[PDB]
Amino acid sequence: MIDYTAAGFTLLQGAHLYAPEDRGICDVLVANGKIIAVASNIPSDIVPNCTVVDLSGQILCPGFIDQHVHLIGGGGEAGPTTRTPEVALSRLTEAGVTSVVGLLGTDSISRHPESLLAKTRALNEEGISAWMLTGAYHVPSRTITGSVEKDVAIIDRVIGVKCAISDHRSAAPDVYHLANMAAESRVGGLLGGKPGVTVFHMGDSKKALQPIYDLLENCDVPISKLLPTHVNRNVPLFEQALEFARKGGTIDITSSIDEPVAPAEGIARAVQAGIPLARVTLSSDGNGSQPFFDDEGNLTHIGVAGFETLLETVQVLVKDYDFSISDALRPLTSSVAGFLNLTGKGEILPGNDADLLVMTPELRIEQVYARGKLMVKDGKACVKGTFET
Amino acid sequence: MIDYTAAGFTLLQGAHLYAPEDRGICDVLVANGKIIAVASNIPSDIVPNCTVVDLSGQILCPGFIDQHVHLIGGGGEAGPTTRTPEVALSRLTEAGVTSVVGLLGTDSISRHPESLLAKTRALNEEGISAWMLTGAYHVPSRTITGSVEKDVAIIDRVIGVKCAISDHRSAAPDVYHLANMAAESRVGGLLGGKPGVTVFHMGDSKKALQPIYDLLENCDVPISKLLPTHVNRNVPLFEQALEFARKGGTIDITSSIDEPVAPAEGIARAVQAGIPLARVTLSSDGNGSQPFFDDEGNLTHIGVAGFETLLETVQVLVKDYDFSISDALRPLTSSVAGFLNLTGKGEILPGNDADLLVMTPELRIEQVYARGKLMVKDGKACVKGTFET
Amino acid sequence: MIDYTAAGFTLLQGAHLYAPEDRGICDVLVANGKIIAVASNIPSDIVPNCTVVDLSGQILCPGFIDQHVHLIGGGGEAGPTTRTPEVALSRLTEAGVTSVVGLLGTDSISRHPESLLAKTRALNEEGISAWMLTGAYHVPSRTITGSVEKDVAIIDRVIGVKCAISDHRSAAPDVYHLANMAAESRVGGLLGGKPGVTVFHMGDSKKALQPIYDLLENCDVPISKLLPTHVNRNVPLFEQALEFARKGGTIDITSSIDEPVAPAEGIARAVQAGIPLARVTLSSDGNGSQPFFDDEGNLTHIGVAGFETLLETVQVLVKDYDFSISDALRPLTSSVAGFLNLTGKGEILPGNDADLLVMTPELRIEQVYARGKLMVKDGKACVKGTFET
Amino acid sequence: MIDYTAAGFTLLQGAHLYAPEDRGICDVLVANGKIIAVASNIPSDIVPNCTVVDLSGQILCPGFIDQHVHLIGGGGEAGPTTRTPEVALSRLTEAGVTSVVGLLGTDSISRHPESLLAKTRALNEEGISAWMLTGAYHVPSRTITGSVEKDVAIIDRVIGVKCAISDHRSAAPDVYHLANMAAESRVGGLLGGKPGVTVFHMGDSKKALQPIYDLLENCDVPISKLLPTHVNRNVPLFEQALEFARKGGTIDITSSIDEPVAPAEGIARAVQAGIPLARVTLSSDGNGSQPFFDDEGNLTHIGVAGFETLLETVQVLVKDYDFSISDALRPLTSSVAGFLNLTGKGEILPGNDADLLVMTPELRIEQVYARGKLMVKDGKACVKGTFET
Ligand SMILES: N[C@@H](CC(=O)O)C(=O)O
Ligand SMILES: N[C@@H](CC(=O)O)C(=O)O
Ligand SMILES: N[C@@H](CC(=O)O)C(=O)O
Ligand SMILES: N[C@@H](CC(=O)O)C(=O)O
Ligand SMILES: [Zn+2]
Ligand SMILES: [Zn+2]
Ligand SMILES: [Zn+2]
Ligand SMILES: [Zn+2]
Ligand SMILES: [Zn+2]
Ligand SMILES: [Zn+2]
Ligand SMILES: [Zn+2]
Ligand SMILES: [Zn+2]
Repeated sequence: MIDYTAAGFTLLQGAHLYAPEDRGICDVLVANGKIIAVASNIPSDIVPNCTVVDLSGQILCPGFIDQHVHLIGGGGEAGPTTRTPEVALSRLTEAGVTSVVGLLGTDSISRHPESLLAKTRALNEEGISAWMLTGAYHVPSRTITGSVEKDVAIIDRVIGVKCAISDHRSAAPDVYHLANMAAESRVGGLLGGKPGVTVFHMGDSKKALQPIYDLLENCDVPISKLLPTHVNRNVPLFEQALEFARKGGTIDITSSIDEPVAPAEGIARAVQAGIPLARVTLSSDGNGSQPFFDDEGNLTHIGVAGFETLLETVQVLVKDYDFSISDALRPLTSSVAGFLNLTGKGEILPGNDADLLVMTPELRIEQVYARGKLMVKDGKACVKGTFET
Repeated sequence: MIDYTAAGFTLLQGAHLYAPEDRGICDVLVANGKIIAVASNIPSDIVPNCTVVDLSGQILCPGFIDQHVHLIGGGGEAGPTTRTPEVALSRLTEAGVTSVVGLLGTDSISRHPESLLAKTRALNEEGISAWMLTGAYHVPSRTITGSVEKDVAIIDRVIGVKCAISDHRSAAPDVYHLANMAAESRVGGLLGGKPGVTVFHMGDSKKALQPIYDLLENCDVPISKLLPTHVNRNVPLFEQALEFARKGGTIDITSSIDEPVAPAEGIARAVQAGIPLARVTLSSDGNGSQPFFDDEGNLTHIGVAGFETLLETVQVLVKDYDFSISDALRPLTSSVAGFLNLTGKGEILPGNDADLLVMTPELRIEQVYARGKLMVKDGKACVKGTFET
Repeated sequence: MIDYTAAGFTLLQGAHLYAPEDRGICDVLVANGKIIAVASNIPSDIVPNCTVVDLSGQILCPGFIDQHVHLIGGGGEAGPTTRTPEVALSRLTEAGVTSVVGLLGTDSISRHPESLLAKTRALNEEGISAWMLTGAYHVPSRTITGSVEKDVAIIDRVIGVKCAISDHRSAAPDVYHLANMAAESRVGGLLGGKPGVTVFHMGDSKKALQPIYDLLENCDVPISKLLPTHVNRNVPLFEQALEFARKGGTIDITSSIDEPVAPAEGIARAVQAGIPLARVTLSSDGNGSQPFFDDEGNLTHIGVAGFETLLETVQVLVKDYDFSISDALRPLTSSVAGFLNLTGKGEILPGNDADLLVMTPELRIEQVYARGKLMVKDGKACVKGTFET
Repeated sequence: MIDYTAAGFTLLQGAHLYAPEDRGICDVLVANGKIIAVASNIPSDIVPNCTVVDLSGQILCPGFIDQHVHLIGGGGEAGPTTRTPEVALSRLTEAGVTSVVGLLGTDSISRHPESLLAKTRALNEEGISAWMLTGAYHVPSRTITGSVEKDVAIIDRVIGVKCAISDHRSAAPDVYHLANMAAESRVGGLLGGKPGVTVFHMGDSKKALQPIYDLLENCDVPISKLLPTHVNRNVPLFEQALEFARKGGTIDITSSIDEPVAPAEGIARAVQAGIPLARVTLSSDGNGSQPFFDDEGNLTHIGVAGFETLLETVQVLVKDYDFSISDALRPLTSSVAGFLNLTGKGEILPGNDADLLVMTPELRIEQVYARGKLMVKDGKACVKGTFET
């Protein structure tokens, strides 16, 4: 016998594949964590030491990419006890997440980019794929190297910058500050080969997207680099978002937000609005707090987001909204990889990474592969974080 | 015998001299790298140990001054592989260039002024004349001493500052920032005895020269110190440039730009426009990248500029545009030396530096003298950079 | 027809394999840039779309790891005209180099770690494997993030720090300074998963290795993290190096140094002195200058190192010294990978990266694979750096 | 009539020339500020538009290099009223000084290197040759760019660094501090093409040269880069200076110090001690104060140094000591140019700069040429600084 085990040959057989594109019943061959073949009827013997998997009667689709996650924990709006814990690997995989983008939020005093960066690396080490955004709510941005432009250019895992606008928790940034920060991210991205995006956490202020427009008049950053998130938090806001996307911008809907615009609802409206799913993304905001402010900007209620709403959103869309499974997945798969330029992610194509989900026809997660590795079986993590308990 | 070789007496005989002014058939005597005499019929014996050169049937003219060169290399817009290599001496001389001004571009993270400065000095050491601009696209400027005003005042080779406006790769500078930076360069120039110019890399933004005008309203810097470059990159832009020059400004046309306004074309239009050649300069942008952005600010194509377009431009002008050789040379000779106040350069006058070109009547380079030294013979570098291979 | 091309299946058939360990005539199967199987007689049909290569008659071995190259150039010891040029991809590959460690030297004023960092990524992007050392001759170290520890911990390509001792070009560091730096490097390595080494450039001072010894008594940094290079520069130095390795240290021999101790000669004595090859490495110092200094510390002669000395050394060892091919390889392969912990490098094993050299039985390089990609064919690069001409 | 005036042809006829080497009665031909020929009997008609000068009866020699002047003023040791005034051009020239090295002293609070730097350029601009030393008594050094190494490497006029030891006015530097600084200077010189020296101001402390020796053992800086000045300030000091030169060091004698060892007397003993004149220099310390301190370190008397002591010393040497004129000159010429590597200075050779002194046979200065320009006529300056009155 000759040993060919180093290749990790895996053949996933008989599933109804959504690439996301519906490819009907198709096969997928994997080696060294990469998809090396996609076709109907692949020879179970085509390669030595192959692990064959019968997925007949099952759905096969790309892993989710969650671009809004408080990896190291977040919160703190109601003081120190409200600091949320760090994210555990198993909570992501089990939710279908195989690629994630970490960021900071309100607190950047007890929360640091260097911490966020080490955690990002831990996750890659443990099997999934992770990147981060530098900055936080605070503007100017608190960086690792002292320059937003520098952080994006030279820190491998940094792909852009985060900020807070139209929020009672913002730093009251002016347009110069915003423009310069976005322009730096843009430039850093070209030098480092990163998307160089600027993510705007939106609050409830009446000004809504104004600041974005102003920015656009005060710089030459492409609209394709600006990403407003939580767009469903309020009506008027959601509405402007739709125009923004119509003008070519992309928009990020938060699945952990149920009122006033539900996630599935929002997506559907965007389409009806004539916006292409490619310019619509869905993110969780997992591990952040769900702070609720009153009339006088006083906190009242505070909770913590999880990742289940992701799948739930997809299910809904299909179930109650006439969406095709294909269509329903885009906002968590190719639209994201497409916006962030995540090479090798969000699509099942030869040459892409083996980040795959195995589900039941009714859309329930059964298996999860990360870079070709089995992470979840029977809806249960079989691979956990070094200290997961 | 007495040895008078230290003087390096050279007598260039019988050429049709363009000073650039047409001086018909005239002689040029050189000593210690300086032009010591210009007259018809100089006695081949007037001085001991004289090297006599018969240039009969040939054209003699001043060396080009290229004020836009990425000496240390540039690029990087499409990531690290796109970083261009440093400039080799021979590539300049062979192209007729004897004086050059180095600068930085988009990247000032992997690119540094101290590097640019050491390279500048190397070139002077090897025989040609070189200066640099401090700063880069980024505003505020990244300097050597920490102050634009300081760099221009105290670093001998620095003659001004560079910046990027109306470009999707700019740093989103505001007017205060621009004004202050130009005002600093202005002041530093008076203290250090430098032109103290401010060079503006122009992009494709609709705002075009606006920022310049605004600046002008927000400071008392003389229009003669502001230099917009790449003016031929787009029509509307080119058009505003013409008014700008009409208002007394000088403009820099980029020879490496063929569309939408060709170099020769631009020059011709400026004249027809009633602008004096003295306020029109031509620069190469050699060794920089030729990045091409799409609709959404996405790169598509990327190349690297060389120096041949310089001469080619001159040839064209004469050839296809009814320009006099004299006139055709100005934009690469006296207009430049005149704008930057390069003393001893751009004109063949007693007391000036022996920076001369020998060409065929059809305008082809045969010989090149830098500070009286033979650098190119028969269109071939006979003097190369320390590591040129 | 099913496409399986994504896999990059390549089978290297019937060469005499030195892993470096002599494996006699053995086959090598590659996929995705990985070595997936090594064994005698592999079925050319074992995998689809395979590219079969007949190496019968030839030698196959691991690609070289050169841990001492001035990637972006060096020199400057005699003025700006002496700054050497960056390294070209093809230069490396053609010399059998598939893995490299970039560093800085004397000049850390016109040279910057950020530049080095970028160049290193470009090389990875182009096809080979590259890392770097932070710091330079100067002590205290000039870093990217402002701290040696921080640089080693957080910048992905940084594996340790560089410095100079016992040289008329040193910073006159004291012991505290040395110790701290190495400590920092040590610790950053733990945090970042890097070797955390400290490389000492050795000069021609009489104090020789003292500083390393003192250091040892002034800190708890393992002797296994300390690397003295250019050991062959002088006799008395060479000799202490020997004892140093004897104490468990590892020494680095410079192949570009002929006198007094030539490379092959240095390795022979190591062995004679009873030193295990594992503790002996060979590196080029390619692209650095060859500055020769007088009695009064005055430069005289200055040259520029290449990579041919590496293969040359191997040849000589085998040819004039009676070293086994296997043993001759070690210092450029397993030994290096061994010291730097370059996982997946230095040996031909399943799971390892497909960095392979194909040579004639007379030790001539014919082909070169970097991460399984054909880089050199018939002793010539079919893969060039973006700007090679 | 052809104009050849640009050349500045001047022929110095029939003087007894000391290059300093006795060349007997020899002619000197100048052009462009350069010495183009030296020989007996040069044809007054050898070159056009020549200015012929009859030096028959006179002595011609090289202009003095004073490497120790407080160009911008000094003093301050007894309050602000004691700050001396800047140096006036004419003051220098009249004293035979054509080349100068400016520096700072005790006070580095009201005095700045930037000021010094500017003053140095003004002098070059006005007609002579000037350089400076960075630092001052204070250690660590107060620099322009923030680093000694950086200043020596990148500021064109900076040739090294200054400091003070064994003085009640010192900064109490320790050895590390000293060593580092000199190292820095050393290295910056290599990079910038400068001598890279370190000049030690000697005080009247009993420790005398110790610090220099310690230093020597704590670094690899060549003894040839270290200059102790004011050696004649005290006996015991003088005496170690002697051995110091004996070891290969070069010592600097202050002409403005009469007791205990007078200048001429210091030079005589050097020679007596068998020291080669090449290792002995003379400098004025012009414009510095003459602060006399008590027993309790209290100031008593305070005065201001001039430049007449230089010529005076020469005179005395010849006149009361039996030194050859030739030998008497050395310490102010070839020796200095020699130590500082002032190319084109200190000797009368073709190719050298035309910095010449014309004296009476009794050693009286009549004329002075700086870079071939007549600066002094009939012992008086016909060329004055911009603000002299
Ligand atoms: N509340 C979140 C911030 C956000 O969700 O925008 C946090 O943890 O900082
Ligand atoms: N693309 C150029 C910048 C410019 O040409 O404006 C560079 O090399 O940075
Ligand atoms: N001469 C080399 C230094 C060395 O080999 O460390 C350089 O480029 O700096
Ligand atoms: N007294 C002088 C100092 C010295 O001579 O070094 C001064 O002006 O500071
Ligand atoms: Zn938010
Ligand atoms: Zn959030
Ligand atoms: Zn530009
Ligand atoms: Zn440019
Ligand atoms: Zn070295
Ligand atoms: Zn080296
Ligand atoms: Zn002193
Ligand atoms: Zn003094």
